[PDB]
Amino acid sequence: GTSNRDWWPNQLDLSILHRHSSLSDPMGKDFNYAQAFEKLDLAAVKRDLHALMTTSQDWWPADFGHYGGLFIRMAWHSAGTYRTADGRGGAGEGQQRFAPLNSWPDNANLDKARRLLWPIKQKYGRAISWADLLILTGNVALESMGFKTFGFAGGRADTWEPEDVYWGSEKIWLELSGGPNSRYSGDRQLENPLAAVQMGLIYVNPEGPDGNPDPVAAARDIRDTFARMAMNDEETVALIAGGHTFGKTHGAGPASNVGAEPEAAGIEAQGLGWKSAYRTGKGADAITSGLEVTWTTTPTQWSHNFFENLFGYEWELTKSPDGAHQWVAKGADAVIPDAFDPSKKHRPTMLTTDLSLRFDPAYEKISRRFHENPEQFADAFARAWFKLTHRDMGPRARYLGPEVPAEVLLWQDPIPAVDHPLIDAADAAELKAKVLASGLTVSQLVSTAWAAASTFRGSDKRGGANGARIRLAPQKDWEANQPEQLAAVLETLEAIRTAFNGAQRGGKQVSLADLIVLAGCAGVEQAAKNAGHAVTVPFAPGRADASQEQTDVESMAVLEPVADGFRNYLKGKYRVPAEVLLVDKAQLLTLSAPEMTVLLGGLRVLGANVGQSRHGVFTAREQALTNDFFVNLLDMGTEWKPTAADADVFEGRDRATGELKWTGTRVDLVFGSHSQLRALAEVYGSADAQEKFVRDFVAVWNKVMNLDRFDLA
Amino acid sequence: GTSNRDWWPNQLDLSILHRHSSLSDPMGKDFNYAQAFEKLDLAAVKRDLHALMTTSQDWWPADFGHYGGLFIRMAWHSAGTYRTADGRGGAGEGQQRFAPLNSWPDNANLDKARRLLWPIKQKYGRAISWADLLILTGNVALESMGFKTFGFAGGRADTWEPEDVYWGSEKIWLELSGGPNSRYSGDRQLENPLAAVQMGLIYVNPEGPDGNPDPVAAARDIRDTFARMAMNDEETVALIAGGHTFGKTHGAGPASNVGAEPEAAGIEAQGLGWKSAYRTGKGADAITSGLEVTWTTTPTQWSHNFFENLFGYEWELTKSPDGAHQWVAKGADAVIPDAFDPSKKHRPTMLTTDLSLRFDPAYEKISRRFHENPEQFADAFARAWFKLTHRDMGPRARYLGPEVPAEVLLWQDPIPAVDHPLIDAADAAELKAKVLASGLTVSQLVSTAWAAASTFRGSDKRGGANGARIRLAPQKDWEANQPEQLAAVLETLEAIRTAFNGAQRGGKQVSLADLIVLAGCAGVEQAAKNAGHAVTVPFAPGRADASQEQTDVESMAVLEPVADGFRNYLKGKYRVPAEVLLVDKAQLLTLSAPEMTVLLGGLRVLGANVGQSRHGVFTAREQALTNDFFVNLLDMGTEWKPTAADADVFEGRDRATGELKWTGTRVDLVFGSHSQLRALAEVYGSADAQEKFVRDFVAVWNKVMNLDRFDLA
Ligand code: HEM
Ligand code: HEM
Ligand SMILES: [Cl-]
Ligand SMILES: [Cl-]
Ligand code: NA
Ligand code: NA
Repeated sequence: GTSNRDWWPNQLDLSILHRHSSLSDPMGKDFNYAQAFEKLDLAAVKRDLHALMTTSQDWWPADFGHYGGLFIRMAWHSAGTYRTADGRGGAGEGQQRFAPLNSWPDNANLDKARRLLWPIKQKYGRAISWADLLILTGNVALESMGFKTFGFAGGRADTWEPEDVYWGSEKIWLELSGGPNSRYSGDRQLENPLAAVQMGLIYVNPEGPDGNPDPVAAARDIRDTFARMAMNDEETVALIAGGHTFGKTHGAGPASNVGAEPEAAGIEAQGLGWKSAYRTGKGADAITSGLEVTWTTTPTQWSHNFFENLFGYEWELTKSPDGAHQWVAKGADAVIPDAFDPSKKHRPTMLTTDLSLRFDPAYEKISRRFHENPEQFADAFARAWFKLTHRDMGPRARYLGPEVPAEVLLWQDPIPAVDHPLIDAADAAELKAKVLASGLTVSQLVSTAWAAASTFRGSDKRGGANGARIRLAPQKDWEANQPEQLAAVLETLEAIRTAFNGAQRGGKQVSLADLIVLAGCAGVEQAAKNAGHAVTVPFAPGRADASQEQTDVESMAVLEPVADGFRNYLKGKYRVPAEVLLVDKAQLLTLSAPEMTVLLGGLRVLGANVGQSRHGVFTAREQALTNDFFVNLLDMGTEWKPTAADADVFEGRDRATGELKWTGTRVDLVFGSHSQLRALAEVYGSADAQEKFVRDFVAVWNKVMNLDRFDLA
Repeated sequence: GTSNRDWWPNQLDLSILHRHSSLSDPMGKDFNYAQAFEKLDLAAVKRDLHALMTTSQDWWPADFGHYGGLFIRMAWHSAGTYRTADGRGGAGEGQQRFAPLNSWPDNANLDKARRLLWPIKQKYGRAISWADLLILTGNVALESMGFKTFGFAGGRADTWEPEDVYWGSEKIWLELSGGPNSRYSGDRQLENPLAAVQMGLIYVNPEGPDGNPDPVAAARDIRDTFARMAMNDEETVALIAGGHTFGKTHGAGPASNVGAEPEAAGIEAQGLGWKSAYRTGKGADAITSGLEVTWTTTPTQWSHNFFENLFGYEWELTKSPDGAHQWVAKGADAVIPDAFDPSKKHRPTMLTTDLSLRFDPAYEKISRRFHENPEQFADAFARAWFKLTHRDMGPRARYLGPEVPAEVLLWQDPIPAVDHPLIDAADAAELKAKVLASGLTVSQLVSTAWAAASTFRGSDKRGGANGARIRLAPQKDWEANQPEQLAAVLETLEAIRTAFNGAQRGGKQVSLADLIVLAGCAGVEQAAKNAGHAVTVPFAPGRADASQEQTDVESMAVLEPVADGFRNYLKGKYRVPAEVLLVDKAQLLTLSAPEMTVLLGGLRVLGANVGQSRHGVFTAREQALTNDFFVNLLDMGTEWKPTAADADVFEGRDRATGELKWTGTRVDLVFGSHSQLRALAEVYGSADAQEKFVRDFVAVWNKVMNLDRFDLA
């Protein structure tokens, strides 16, 4: 069946904006997962999980009689797809059960782990999501084996279809670097937004970089990929040594024995894959990665034996039964247990990437400190495991249940509690009137509130106007935010705020976070008024102001908009067309095609463009909220041509006279070009659409203002 | 960006079931187009369209000063994608403005026609859809040029994204037959469901079959493709000769001059394509098909000149300025006007496919009758033009506005008016009790009402339970409908109906159409009771019984379900796997993936399978409405393997014992295989879901029972 994607493989793809519709969701329109989970008996689930760890199923027998290691791995892979660049991946939507992740080679045999959990999923039904369950099971595994976790939060709602994520351009699973779709260039520079060394891997190659077993050079890939998952050196050592305190790898026989991954398997396989022809195909004969390493003398118990071994022996290169490179301690006694035969013991073994922890000079200092002080190791791994498994969950307001840790961590971008009465509707009207009387313009008001709110991304639920981080480093200095104009606006708003708070009785006060958003509302209302329309923009107070000390400047860097088509802004020259970056930003902001369309056409005529550019400002009444963008864009009396100086800027000229009327960018003109976007623009550019345009603009404006307001959920 | 489609190009694609969500739709959830159109001033629209006909724009100057010909073509292409096999295509959704149809070669320069209509669309806004407007414009073109149309109905709501339609497998535009993805096999057999000879054509190649200028062999393609668009010989001759009474073709220079189609054109083209480097690129120099033919001496006026020319001259083969085959009149004078130069005239010309109307023996008899009796030609073309442009609109109850023809036509599958009081809630309870007391089983009741209602298809809105056509030829004889069992159920129902109607006072009576559906409802109620649930199934009366004379048996044949996964039925072996045909049927029935899932799992346990097959009957309490299908399908204690005798049938055996528990087909097992469908199955197979299952089943049941109920819309 030949498709549009085949005929026009470079057209913009809008279907990413309409995933996760009510059509695909089996739960009713009013189903609220938070409410279901809040009544779950979490202790009873955990008791069932605890029992499961030692209840072996014959179709996938438990190593050492304990599934703990398999489930830690499952839970680390669920969380380990996360990329700080865009917030995509991570455990927060249970995407390991869908394509492509369910069939990545690094997820081999995790289908078995998920199937072992079906009886418990089934028992508790909608009260616990798959997404939550994968992580909870990892925690219970750790607890059952003697490790004290840092806590657990529920609240990850299930999704019902694959997310659209750019995982790379390679067309071959696990393809070595330097091919025609190489994710590397320069001196081993991995392209953004990617966070793994090869297609279908979580982070790095366990044999070493493109299979070269050099622990020193493997360390470089480890450090780079972990950093791209937001983990520093201490957290990376803790997590890798922590995880490899448990279980074993599986490489009993040659990998040519292993059949089709789950999405390619026969229907009879009932969602499982990697069926193996090697001996029994499972248990003692299991093949997963092709490596055959067991790290500790007690694989089903927390210990400090990973570092005891790593430092206590000298290591020699050897090959597994699939020919993969790995390491053995030859001077050692056979002290490591066999997973199925009580009369067999084995020498200690390590992966190339484990030895990275000892032979990279920076990691060795951390590993030594953890070796000498296993209490510090345990605390670091607990904190890192929590961060790993929660990093994409959003503000603490989304955390559910009785085990949420009370310690507030800097990586959570914390927001102080509000301990005072909020402004009411009358107070909000008085504040809007003072904002408008200060002389701040519609353009300034709208640009500032847009700049504060539009940092939100739905992928990990970071960003948004809550916190007033726009006044702090680094957001106050981001080029897109127009640092000098921003500073002038914030100074006037802060004087309004000081006066208003100073006049109050009884504890009432307004945060700068709320006032920045409310001021933006007043600019939209004024713009509507300038066009002859009386509207009220909704506004919900309750944001609080975060301090500079509560704001990790380096972690904020990924939220900088380097492309924001809603402000006609491109920080530099990119390989990806500007219109594709626009749909990418729309997806992160959780907007549908119609909402992206209304919003951008309004922002254009309100003066939200960076630098006061005229590109796309197709109106003679700037700062009035009208549908002028669409009416003028779609006017066939105007002819458009790329400029001689810049092919990404277009001149719109009267077709008869040649007079220059407008200029625009690819972001502006795609609304007149793309067949679906133009059909949208036509709705808003029709003679009967002034009221609809205004109402829909206000609704999406309000939606953007509230994206991070999980305190009102 | 490598996608799931790339890695697993044969996995089942469910996104076709979630197209047309509220996310992609710019209108609000409550927007009702029928109500908007009912308030449009249609007379005012028509006046503006009349004015447009002769308001020539310099960017696409009107031939002969009159756009009429261009617009008739536009309207005929809008309607001309329709295939009777599946009901897909046609004018009813305005799909000509989206990919791929906006860029098919046969739609070249229809982008210009649609852009000429933007000022009018804009003026009237949401009150007239693009889909209605394309057809109305056709009609007005005809009227402006002196032809009285048979009428017009509004009510085609606009859609907002491309429909998923199989248009063929060729990867080259216009590919000639016998390639690696050939749509032809055998003795020129066109594959179902296709209705055109080459990818990107409406019906046939105007030069002749695969470009061979043989009018007799072209006739064969014309007859086959037109039949596959529901037109017989009389209607086909009328439409081709009627249409070619107007306008001209465009082939002024070589086609190498013509650039990118709209979906491939640069952004500055603003949604237009086929920009030509030949001379002015437009008007006198236009290139569209590459042929250069003008049929009549008055191309802007209705006349009888097409058949005068066809028969009045002998024809000689020649070549257009692009090298295409076409025909010129032997020894004729230059009598045909030039489209732009009043001092030029041309000899009469014809397409190969025009000459088919004279050289095919069956067409020649019709064409001669129309030549001798122009009033018969005029009436047949008016009727056929109405059929062409309304064939996919569905029942007459959907037709809006003041120009709807009062004559009821066979092709509309008409349903008699209801002229009598309907049964009320008391009467429905009494009828259900009589149904249940007759001894009809749950299986019989549910299977019969399924068979009656599930013929509906949303593509052209044909089919459904209204009319009671299940009791008529050919539906009563369809293998899927189990003719002998069906007859015995209809006999018992008809006795119940006769007794009930016989006892009424006033004119109250129930239709057999209503009673079939009501009886199905009673079976669902009884099934719920068998499972210990108290359930009332909604029922809406008002269906009427159609007669055999109101039921075209040959046109009904396309509605026969040859694959119906909801009854585990496959009439033969097909190229397409059975799970693909299931999702196809789900689409035609307007079901989302969750509705398809719930519905099939219920039907299985209610005994709706054809032939009482056990395949997928995963319950020990058949005829009880439970979620057993899901709970048993997902039981990992059961292992599935294909049978020796049939690889499309599977045995489910206890994994420990080897005992045979179940058998299933690919339709059954795909719910335990495909990662998205299995996620749905898991919701319904959870311990907390029996109530949700029952409720969701009754909702989708009722949906299916009401699919054709446009009288309640
Ligand atoms: C440089 C980073 C890492 C590399 C290259 C890596 C590599 C691997 C490989 C190749 C396996 C064997 C898979 C099999 O054949 O069955 C495995 C097992 C495992 N890994 Fe990792 N690992 C990494 C980090 C982590 C982290 C961060 C955790 C958790 C905190 C983790 C926990 C585990 C566990 C528990 C197992 C054992 C599986 C079982 O017992 O079935 N690893 N690792
Ligand atoms: C065998 C079926 C048919 C064939 C192969 C066919 C072919 C064509 C072609 C090749 C053109 C020239 C396009 C161009 O270069 O601009 C055209 C024009 C047109 N056809 Fe057809 N046609 C068919 C049936 C129809 C029908 C059913 C109608 C309407 C009832 C229709 C009405 C028109 C009209 C009005 C034009 C003229 C457009 C103008 O003046 O710009 N034809 N046809
Ligand atoms: Cl994601
Ligand atoms: Cl369609
Ligand atoms: Na994410
Ligand atoms: Na259709």
